[PDB]
Amino acid sequence: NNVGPIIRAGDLVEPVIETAEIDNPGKEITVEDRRAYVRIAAEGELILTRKTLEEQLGRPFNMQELEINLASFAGQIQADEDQIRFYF
Repeated sequence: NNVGPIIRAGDLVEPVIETAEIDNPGKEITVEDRRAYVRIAAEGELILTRKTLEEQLGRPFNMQELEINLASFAGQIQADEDQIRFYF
């Protein structure tokens, strides 16, 4: 039921956690830090938008950069230039 990105450890992780919080109002976010990588999860669906991620980074951002840094993920994906949606 839990879905979301598994990201390689590094400087992108914290703005993605923040994005998961901002872009999924009213949902519990779980973060499992496995050191080399981090799983971020919500129940049912997890959305990360380009606009919010770009704001949390403080510099220009395109969804391609997040996608290349996904080591893995849970759920199904719908994605475009504006957001990615992980969903059951």
